[PDB]
Amino acid sequence: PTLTIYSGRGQSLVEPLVKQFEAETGIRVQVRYSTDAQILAALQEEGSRSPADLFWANTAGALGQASAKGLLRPLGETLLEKPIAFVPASRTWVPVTVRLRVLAYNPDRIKAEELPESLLDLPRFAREKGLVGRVGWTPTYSSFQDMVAGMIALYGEEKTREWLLAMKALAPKAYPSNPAMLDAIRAGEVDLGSTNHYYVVRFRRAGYRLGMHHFRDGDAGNLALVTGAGLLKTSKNLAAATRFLTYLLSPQAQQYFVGNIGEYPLVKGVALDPNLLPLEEALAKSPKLDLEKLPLDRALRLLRETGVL
Amino acid sequence: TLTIYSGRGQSLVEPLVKQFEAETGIRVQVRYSTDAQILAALQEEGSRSPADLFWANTAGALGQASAKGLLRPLGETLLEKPIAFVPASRTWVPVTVRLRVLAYNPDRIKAEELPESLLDLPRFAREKGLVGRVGWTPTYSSFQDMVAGMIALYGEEKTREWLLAMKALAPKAYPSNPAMLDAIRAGEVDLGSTNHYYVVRFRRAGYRLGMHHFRDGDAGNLALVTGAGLLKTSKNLAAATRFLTYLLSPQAQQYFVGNIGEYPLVKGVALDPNLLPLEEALAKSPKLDLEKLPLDRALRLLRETGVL
Ligand SMILES: [Fe+3]
Ligand SMILES: [Fe+3]
Repeated sequence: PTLTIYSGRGQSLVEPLVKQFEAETGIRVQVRYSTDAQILAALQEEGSRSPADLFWANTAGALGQASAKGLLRPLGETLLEKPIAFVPASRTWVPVTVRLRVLAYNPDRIKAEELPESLLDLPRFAREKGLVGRVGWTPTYSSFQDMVAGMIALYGEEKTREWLLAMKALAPKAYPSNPAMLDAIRAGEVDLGSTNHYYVVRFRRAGYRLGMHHFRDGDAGNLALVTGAGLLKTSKNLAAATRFLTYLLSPQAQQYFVGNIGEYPLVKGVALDPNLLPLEEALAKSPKLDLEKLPLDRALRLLRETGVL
Repeated sequence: TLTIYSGRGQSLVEPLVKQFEAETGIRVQVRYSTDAQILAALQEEGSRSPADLFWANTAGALGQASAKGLLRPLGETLLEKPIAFVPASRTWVPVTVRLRVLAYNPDRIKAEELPESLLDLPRFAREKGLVGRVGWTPTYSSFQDMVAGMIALYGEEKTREWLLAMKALAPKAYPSNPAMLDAIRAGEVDLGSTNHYYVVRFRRAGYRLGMHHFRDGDAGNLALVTGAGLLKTSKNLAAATRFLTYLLSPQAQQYFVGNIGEYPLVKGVALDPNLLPLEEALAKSPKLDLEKLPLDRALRLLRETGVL
C-alpha cells in the first residue's frame, strides 16, 4: 500500500507528520513539495498511471480552485464533523488548521489601549501617533495578499486603495518575511505590523516581548486563514488517503500543529500556549467570508498596479 | 480534586492541567514552587500533606523524595511506557528529557572546529580569540546540574580546574538562557552552554543558531530528566494515576515536544526535522544514575571558586 501527496505546505511542517504516519501504518508515503499555485498546474496535467492521492494546501482558495475544476472527491460527515469550523460549502476538502491575521506591536513602545479598532484606521493611528516610517508590512507574503483580497470582498476596491495608498504615504518598511519584520520590531526599526498570529507565538516562545492586537469583530484585519486537504478523484488509494485525512485531524497531529508550528487547531482536546486567545474566541473575531472565493487575483492586480507589490 | 506540587513552571503546566480538568471533570489544584522548596514542604507537612503528586523539574529531586520515603511504587502499566530513565526503585516516572548542548554563532564558528569535550572549551575559546566573547548562566538550575555531572564524571579537582579556566575567559554571565542566545544573535558573545530546547525555540522563530553535541558520554551532553511521583500520603490515588497516565499519552507528549521544545520519552512523537532524534540524543549523554547527581557538592564548589 502507498500514498502520494502533493503539498503546498512546507517540507519542514509536513515531513515529521508523514514519517509518523508511515511508521504507524506501514503505508509508504511520497510527497511532492511545491506551491499551491504550481500544484494546481500539476493537477491539470496529471497522468493516469500513478496520480496523486491528496492535495494538502496552504490555502482554502487553492482547494476551492481544485474543487471548481472538478478534481476533488466529496468527503463524508464522519471526517467533516471533526473540524469545529471552516468546512467548505463544496464539502470536497477538510480544513486542518487556522492562522489568524493580527497586528503585532512592541508593547514597551506602543500602548495596547490606543490601538485602532479597524485595519482601515491604521494609517490614521500611525499618522496621529507620529509613526511615519515606523510601520512594517510584507507585500510579497501569501497571507498579506489574502488579507487584501478579503478587504476587496468586504469593502470594495476604493476603500482598499485609499487604505493601500494611505499606508504607502506612511513610508512603511517592506520585509521579505514575517520573522524579518518581527525581528525589526525587536530591533526598533518599526513598532508594529500586520502578520499571522503564529509568528508572534514563535517569537514569544523564544523570550521576546510582542503584543498581539485583534481588531473589532468582523474586521478585515482579523481574516482567518485556513489550511486544508482534499482527496483527488483519480486517487488509486482511497482507503489509505482517507486514513491520512483522519490522521491530520487526530488529537496528536493537531497538538503538533499547535505545538511545533504555532497554528490554531480545529479540534478540541489540545493544549494552547498561555496568553494565546482561545480557539473559538479567535474564530469569532474573523469576518464571515467564503474563503474558497476570495478575490486574490484582483488583490494581486491591485497590489502590482499601486506599486506596493 | 487532585493536588499537584509542581517544580515545573506555570507556563508549562497550566495548559495541561486545564485540558485534563476539561476532559475528566477532576478539579486540579497546583502549588507552584521550586523542587527544593517542595521537598522541604513535603517533609514538614508529614502525614498531614494534601499533596497527591510531586511533578519535578529534575530527576535529582525525585531521587531525594524517593530516598526519603515519600513516594509510592508505580505499576508496570505506567513504567513500561517511557523508553528510558525509569528508576530501579520504581517510585516515579520520567516524563521529558532535555539535553545540555553548546549553542554558537554558525557564521563566526565552524562546526568542525568545535571541541569534542566541554573540558576543552577554555582551550578552544582562547585559541579562537574569544576572551570576553563566551557566555554562561552560573545561576541557572541546568548549568548547576551540568557542573554536578562534571564532578561525577571527572572528579572535583578536574571540575575546579575547568571552572577557573572558564573564569579566565572573562565570560559574560546571563540571568536567563534567552538573554544569552539574544547575545549570540547580537554578536556580544559567540557561544555558550545551554539546554537544547532554548536553541529549538530560537530556530523556530527564524534565527540561525548552531547546536553542538560533544563526544559520547561527555559532561557537556548531560541528560536533564523531568518526572513525577505519587506521594504515599495521597488520598486521591485514582485521579493522580490518571494524571500520570495522561502525561505519558501521545497528545501530552506532543505538547512537550511542540509547545515546550523538550524531548518526549514515549515512542511515536513527531520532532522538528533538524533536531537530533531522541535515541541518538540519549546515546550521547553520560549514563549516570539520575538520583546520584552531586548537586550540593557542585553548589559548594561554585561558591568556593567565586562563580556563585
Ligand atoms: Fe507563514
Ligand atoms: Fe529552562
